[PDB]
Amino acid sequence: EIILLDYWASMYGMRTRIALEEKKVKYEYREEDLSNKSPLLLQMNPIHKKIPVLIHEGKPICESIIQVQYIDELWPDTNPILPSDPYQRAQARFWADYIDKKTYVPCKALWSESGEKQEAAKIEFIEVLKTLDSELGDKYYFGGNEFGLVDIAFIGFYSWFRTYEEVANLSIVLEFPKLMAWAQRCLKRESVAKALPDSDKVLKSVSDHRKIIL
Amino acid sequence: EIILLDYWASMYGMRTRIALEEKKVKYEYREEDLSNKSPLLLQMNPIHKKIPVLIHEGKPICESIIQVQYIDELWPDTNPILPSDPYQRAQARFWADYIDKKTYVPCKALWSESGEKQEAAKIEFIEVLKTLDSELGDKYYFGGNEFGLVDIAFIGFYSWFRTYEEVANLSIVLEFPKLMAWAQRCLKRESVAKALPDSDKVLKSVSDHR
Ligand SMILES: N[C@@H](CCC(=O)N[C@@H](CS)C(=O)NCC(=O)O)C(=O)O
Ligand SMILES: N[C@@H](CCC(=O)N[C@@H](CS)C(=O)NCC(=O)O)C(=O)O
Ligand SMILES: [Mg+2]
Repeated sequence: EIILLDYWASMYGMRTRIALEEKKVKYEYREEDLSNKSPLLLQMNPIHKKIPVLIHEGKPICESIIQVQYIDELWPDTNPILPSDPYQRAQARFWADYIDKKTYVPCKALWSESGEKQEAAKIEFIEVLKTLDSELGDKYYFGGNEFGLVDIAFIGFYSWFRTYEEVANLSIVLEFPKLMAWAQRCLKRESVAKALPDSDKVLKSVSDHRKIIL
Repeated sequence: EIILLDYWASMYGMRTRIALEEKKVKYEYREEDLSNKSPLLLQMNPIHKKIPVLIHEGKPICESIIQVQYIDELWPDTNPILPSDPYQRAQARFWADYIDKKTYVPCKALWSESGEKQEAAKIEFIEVLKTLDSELGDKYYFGGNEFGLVDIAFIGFYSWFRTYEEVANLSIVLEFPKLMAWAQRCLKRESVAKALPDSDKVLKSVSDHR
């Protein structure tokens, strides 16, 4: 038995969705209302009270990148996610960590803030895009020739690019064509296609929030 | 060849020192002046420009918990650090992540700030202590019956406890005896004994800065 507590537009939740589908395991997806969190969510992640929460045979695993590695280590022979080489594996972990650290606050402020905080966030996220663009280089994936951990770690953000462009006056699509091509590559995988919500859906939800709350 | 670029009182660098010694590998330690970073440091960690940086056969590995896992995966049979069970491994990673996330800002502010910011930091770090104390519970180690990843992730902070008590007016030693006993346990390992600097030395270094 596998349960995933998640939020549809969560790029972190999307990672675990993708990892589960890469392994072709069946699981129960449960949508959480983050303004009205379930007893199960609070019981299973008392420390952070965040989604995604992966519940396997009744036991909780928290933090999306830790969940992906957990899923990979349980089913290593089906669509291996992490490299087998320790050095390459260390590098994949580094770049997933980089994404987590650099996007957590700015990407929240991109859609939830205006004024000075949003401005700061724009600068930081553009810096992330430039850095990831440089790291990707001319490879098909962050993982080189094949879809890997860092691809999983960032692809969910693609579903937000249009939102960031519209609500934060960013230019992403025309400025980072290698990243757009990479995203198009990843989207051909059924795991990714299933996990990522429609970009217009995200945009509509975020603009609604900004109208009503701001 | 293994080079470690580090700063002696860095609790993060201490993790990698410990992991290397757990595996009994020889390596070159290089002390970095963090106010005057070496060209090697800037070349090898251009993204964060932080220590510890582990350089193996000329190739850099950054972030201490990632370095520890790298070292564990290179030499898995000598004093294994991470659990072999995937779920237990996930939990070890979770608690090392918890420590990284909750200590990064407060522990810097404990000695570098005053007023409202230091007060906030004290509140946050005591919460970390209480949470880890609860997680440790009655086990000998965070890793259970044996020294493991989370023990490595936190043990370096012990060498700063006296500093926090003195410069932030915190009470740690008298308030968290299970954590004190745990640290005594860890200190019996040669890796930990080598890595952790004297508590008064750390305090002196911070007092100069303040
Ligand atoms: N580091 C976490 C971040 C997860 C996260 O931020 N989840 C958000 C949804 S996108 C959340 O649950 N927020 C709930 C809250 O903070 O109240 C991970 O990688 O899983
Ligand atoms: N997340 C990093 C943190 C390492 C870190 O913060 N290192 C400090 C020394 S304790 C540093 O290099 N500071 C550089 C500076 O102050 O510019 C890790 O775990 O290795
Ligand atoms: Mg062990």
